[PDB]
Amino acid sequence: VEDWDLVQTLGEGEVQLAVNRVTEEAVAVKIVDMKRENIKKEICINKMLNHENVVKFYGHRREGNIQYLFLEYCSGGELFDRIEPDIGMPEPDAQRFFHQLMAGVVYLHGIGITHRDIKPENLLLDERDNLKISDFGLATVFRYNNRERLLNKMCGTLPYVAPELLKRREFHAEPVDVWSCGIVLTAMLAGELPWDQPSDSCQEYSDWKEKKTYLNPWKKIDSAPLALLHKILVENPSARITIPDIKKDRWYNKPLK
Ligand SMILES: NC1=N/C(=C2/CCNC(=O)c3[nH]ccc32)C(=O)N1
Ligand SMILES: O=S([O-])[O-]
Repeated sequence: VEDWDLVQTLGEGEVQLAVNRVTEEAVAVKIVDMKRENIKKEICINKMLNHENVVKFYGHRREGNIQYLFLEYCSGGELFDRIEPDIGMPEPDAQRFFHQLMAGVVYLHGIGITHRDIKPENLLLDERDNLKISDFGLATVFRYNNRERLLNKMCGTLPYVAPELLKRREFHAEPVDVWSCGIVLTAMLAGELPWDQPSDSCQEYSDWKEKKTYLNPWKKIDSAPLALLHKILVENPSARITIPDIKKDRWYNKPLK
């Protein structure tokens, strides 16, 4: 509909797999029922985007109350399903996924877009296992005519969200996306999330700020990637490593099997 057949639910709004009746071409179709401004910004952001680690936008048609965004099908599914609970994945796989995730985030930030909800559910895999960032539903412009604006809206997903965003009335966009990339890396390497939220109220978060790496997420990780996580998961956003410096990090540049 209309041209394409909607053939299977990919991830409920709902994303359908759409197979072109004629050519056999597959794409994903995202269906959003405007009766059931976020969708306007999402299409608007997607039309700016062009990069091999961001999910391709093909166009949209608005057929009534129903928006249909045609988007690159990623047949590998979600990063999330390559993370084995309590285990993670092999370190070389985590590293390559991390490199590609950084290439995508560098790109977004260079065009002044912040994703604001990076997590394994939103990180999709294509046919050759290349990661693509998806879902610009919560994305927003943080730089325009070369002037940065601070963010005020609290959004994202608690386990991934940086602590300043719970504590500051306004904060810089880029360090929040960096932090969430660090939590994704932890999840890859340990197969578990370090805390429910980065709060005062949260025992495991206090444990980390006190450097108790003999405790569980951290003791599964290993000293080179763990040293990088020490630089990303810094509570103060001004002392947190930036992406140019992530690129200089020793594990980041370690050749892996
Ligand atoms: N979170 C999110 N996932 C999206 C898609 C659309 C992009 N391509 C897909 O293959 C897909 N599979 C499962 C979900 C999706 C999407 O657009 N946002
Ligand atoms: O424990 S933190 O300061 O990396």
